[PDB]
Amino acid sequence: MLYKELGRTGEEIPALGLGTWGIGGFETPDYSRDEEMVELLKTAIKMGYTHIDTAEYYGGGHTEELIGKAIKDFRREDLFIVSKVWPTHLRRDDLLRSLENTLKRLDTDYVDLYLIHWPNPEIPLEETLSAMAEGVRQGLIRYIGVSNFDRRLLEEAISKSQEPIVCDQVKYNIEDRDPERDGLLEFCQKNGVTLVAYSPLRRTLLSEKTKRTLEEIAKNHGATIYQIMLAWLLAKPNVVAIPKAGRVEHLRENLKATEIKLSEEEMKLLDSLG
Ligand SMILES: NC(=O)c1ccc[n+]([C@@H]2O[C@H](COP(=O)([O-])OP(=O)(O)OC[C@H]3O[C@@H](n4cnc5c(N)ncnc54)[C@H](OP(=O)(O)O)[C@@H]3O)[C@@H](O)[C@H]2O)c1
Ligand SMILES: [Cl-]
Ligand SMILES: [Cl-]
Repeated sequence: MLYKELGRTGEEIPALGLGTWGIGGFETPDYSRDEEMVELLKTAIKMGYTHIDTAEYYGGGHTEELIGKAIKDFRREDLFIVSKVWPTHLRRDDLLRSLENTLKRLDTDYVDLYLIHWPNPEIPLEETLSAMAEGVRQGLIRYIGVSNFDRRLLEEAISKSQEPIVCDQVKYNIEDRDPERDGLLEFCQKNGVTLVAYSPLRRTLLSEKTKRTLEEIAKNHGATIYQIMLAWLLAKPNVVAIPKAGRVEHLRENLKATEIKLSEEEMKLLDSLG
């Protein structure tokens, strides 16, 4: 498991997180596979996936309840648990209520990282960030960040926040280059913000031409095209990745990707696919 520093915190986190979207349902709760999902989370954690990415929205809250059971087999302080507040809850009272309920479902006293899940232009960012700072001051949150914020909105959040914005969680993979084109990655790299890439395998939806290039590189490394997609992200300063892995084979495979060393020419070829 590769580690990288979170923001400028002097703290290192696993550079692969465990994405939990789908676990225990999608937009609504799914109870039908609870024991199997808890077992999957424990296995991921024991394998070294101690960075866990979830949200109050996941499974209508049930994802957090499944995570809450799974973590009971481990030392809370060994885990880096990330949760997120949905855009309808960014006013002060709703945000603190959401946080508290997230802590009840996770059955834990704090989250390591709390994110604005999506921006809501109707709710002033200063109100939202002050509410989050109240959570930090009460010991409910160790660090705060944002998600789905473009560069300009990240700059605005940094200007309105009493607490450091340690990360921005955005879609980034071998075909989705919005963070590059926006200056967001470069901004993060120069300002001590960790860019957390979600859908880093693009949910396995690639084109034929990307495929041809990934296949040559994977062959040379004895790897799958998905391992190369992850190695590519992880080779970039300030980039951490949150793949969803719902099976043990994928959890093992994705962990091995943290050992791939791409050459400079490989990086250049891969950069050029977008
Ligand atoms: N901030 C946000 O708004 C936001 C938005 C979307 C997602 N996220 C977070 O980021 C996570 C990742 O996003 P994502 O699930 O959309 O995309 P992803 O991780 O790129 O795609 C997951 C898909 O790839 C498969 N997979 C994983 N490892 C694989 C491997 N080695 N080979 C082949 N397939 C593999 C999974 O299959 P199996 O499950 O069958 O292994 C699953 O179908 C989410 O769980 C969530 O925590 C955040
Ligand atoms: Cl939305
Ligand atoms: Cl994974």
